[PDB]
Order: sequence, then C-alpha cells, then structure tokens
Amino acid sequence: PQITLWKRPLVTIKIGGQLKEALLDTGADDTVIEEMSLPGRWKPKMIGGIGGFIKVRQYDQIIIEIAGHKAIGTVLVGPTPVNIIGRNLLTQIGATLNF
Amino acid sequence: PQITLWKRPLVTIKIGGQLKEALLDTGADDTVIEEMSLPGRWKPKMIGGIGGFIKVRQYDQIIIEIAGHKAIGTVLVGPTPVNIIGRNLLTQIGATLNF
Ligand SMILES: COc1ccc(S(=O)(=O)N(C[C@H]2CCC(=O)N2)C[C@@H](O)[C@H](Cc2ccccc2)NC(=O)O[C@@H]2C[C@@H]3CCO[C@@H]3C2)cc1
Ligand SMILES: [Cl-]
Ligand SMILES: [Cl-]
Ligand code: NA
Repeated sequence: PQITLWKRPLVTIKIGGQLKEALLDTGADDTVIEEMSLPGRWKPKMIGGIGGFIKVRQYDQIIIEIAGHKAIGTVLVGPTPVNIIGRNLLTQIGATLNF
Repeated sequence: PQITLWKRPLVTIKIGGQLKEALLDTGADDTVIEEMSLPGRWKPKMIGGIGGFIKVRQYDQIIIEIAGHKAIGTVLVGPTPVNIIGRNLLTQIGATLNF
C-alpha cells in the first residue's frame, strides 16, 4: 500500500498468535511493544526516547506479521505509549518513504 | 525521492534562517526541534514518548523548508534529543509510506 500521513499509520500486527495494533514509525530504529510474553531468552537493552532512557527486554528472531507481511527479527518489550514498528522490521517488509 | 530505511531518514531542513538535520518521522504527530529562538507568540505544551514527557514551546504558522520543499505549520521547540519532522509537516510535502 501507499499510506498517507493525515492519520497515525496504525496497522494490525500478529505476534504470538495475537492481533495487536502498532504504529509504523520511521523515526524508531527498533521495534518496541508493550508487555507481553514471548518465547526464549532475552538480553538487556537501553533505548533513549524523547523523554529519556528506559530498560527493555530484547528478544531476537521473533515471528511477527505486519500489515499482512511476514517479518522475523528483534522485538524489544517494555513501557511504550503505543506498539511501534521500527526500521529493523520496516526494512523486512520493504517499506520506503516517498515524496 | 524514495528513501530507504536501512539508515535513519535524515534530511536537511531550513527553519528560522538556520540549516539543520532532522528525522522524517511517521511515528511523530508533531514536529519537534531542539532549543532555538523563533519569532512570534508561543504557548507551553507537554509531549510524551518513550521515557516520558518533555515540556516544549508551541509556535504556530512557522515555515520550514524540508529537503527543498516548503511547508507551514506548528513547530514545537524543546529539549528533544533529535530534530523530528512529524506528520503535521510530512503531509504537506506529500510524504507517504509505501510497501
Ligand atoms: C506529539 O508529537 C510528538 C510526540 C512524541 C514524539 S516521540 O519522539 O516520542 N516519538 C513518538 C513515537 C514513539 C511512541 C509513539 O507513540 N510514537 C517519535 C519516535 O519516532 C521517536 C523519535 C526519537 C526520539 C528520541 C530519539 C530518537 C528518536 N523514536 C523513538 O522513540 O524510537 C525509540 C527510541 C530509540 C531511539 C530511536 O530508536 C529507538 C526506539 C514526537 C512528536
Ligand atoms: Cl500544523
Ligand atoms: Cl494527500
Ligand atoms: Na506564530
């Protein structure tokens, strides 16, 4: 698709068999989702957003559908106002910005 | 142009007579610029993201040149770690997300 930006670019994602809403976020390096359970081991990571740095759980090689496109990659779990799909997975689904 | 997302989507902007680098950010509702002087009236605002909220100054009807495209709109000024072009100005240059 071609998504305009008059509204927030929210899409449906599927992770762990559950549907969630997430924001396509070209200003995010990383994908950050709200607390949920994911399989496997996690590693620590600190990310710095607009208000400061927070700790998150980094899970690698997680299967995630984004707007109907399959991605497999790193998901950070921690307190974010909204689930955000960052460039690590936007690249996997072939997204570009155009103007 | 078509901008891929392997790297941060940074562009040159001109605002207040000043050249700056800024992120094209589909996850940002509003445009947020690091501390600088702008003319006219302003009002305080709080904006929030990962890590919490910061206090900013809201300036209305500010012209920004974004990668050579002129736009006008509200610009927030405050202690953001990065300059952010948000959806309120991305729409005006006709930016879309494509995949
Ligand atoms: C109302 O207007 C705005 C409100 C908030 C922001 S924001 O900068 O907090 N942010 C909002 C996003 C994230 C939460 C949400 O609902 N939408 C814009 C983001 O693109 C932000 C833009 C950003 C803010 C601060 C630093 C770098 C980028 N990136 C970001 O938080 O990425 C996180 C932090 C890590 C650094 C970059 O990637 C890592 C993942 C911008 C304008
Ligand atoms: Cl505006
Ligand atoms: Cl349009
Ligand atoms: Na003004």
